[PDB]
Amino acid sequence: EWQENKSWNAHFTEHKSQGVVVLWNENKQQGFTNNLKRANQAFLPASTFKIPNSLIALDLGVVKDEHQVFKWDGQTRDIATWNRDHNLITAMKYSVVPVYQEFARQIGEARMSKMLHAFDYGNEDISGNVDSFWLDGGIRISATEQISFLRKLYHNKLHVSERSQRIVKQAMLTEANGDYIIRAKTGYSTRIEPKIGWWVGWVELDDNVWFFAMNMDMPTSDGLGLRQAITKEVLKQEKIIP
Ligand SMILES: O=C(O)c1cccc(-c2ccccn2)c1
Repeated sequence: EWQENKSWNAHFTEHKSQGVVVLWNENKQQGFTNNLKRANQAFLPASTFKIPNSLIALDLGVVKDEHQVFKWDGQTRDIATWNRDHNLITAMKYSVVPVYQEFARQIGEARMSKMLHAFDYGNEDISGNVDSFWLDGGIRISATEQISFLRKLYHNKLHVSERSQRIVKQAMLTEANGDYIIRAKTGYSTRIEPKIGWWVGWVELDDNVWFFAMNMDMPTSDGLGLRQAITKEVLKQEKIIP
């Protein structure tokens, strides 16, 4: 069952913004959100798509393992951290689009389409260019649909090998301390309106797991830090993390 708490809207409006946070308590099988409608509205996944893309690349052998080096192609781009060699871990960490565009080209349209259907991922629609459809093509996914997909990944239930799923969860590692572990991926969609930022993932505790998926209006890049900051403030308010 689902509960809506409209008072949580203050986390976004206090920053002159609008968005949705969706939380899922795995032990209790209960969900919570500030806005049930927006929780089910589908947006471009943008760099959150690097989760399924990594899985497919690993399972087909396009990527050998998390140490394989993807050499910079020598084209200077405006994100300094993209102008260097990467492996799967650093490509995830710095959301290196051109590395994942090469993954998608080697995966190919037919295998990509099949695998997203097998994952039940969003609207499963890869219309557009095979190396950019998650940025400006036809694929869409909602916050609740992100949760459904992430829960399968957590439980090793996606239709790829256990190894592929373990490696991607390693690459999602974002934060860890004595109190919790966060595995997550950010996203920033700008090529189609409305411009939004994403943060999706989960929080591991000693005896429970809380899945989360959030998106928020993002008219400029100045607010990107709000994706993680707001989410962690909700988690702290609900006493999930200290
Ligand atoms: O948060 C994001 O989704 C995002 C979007 C665009 C660029 C970068 C970035 C900046 C510095 C180093 C690496 N990547 C991150």
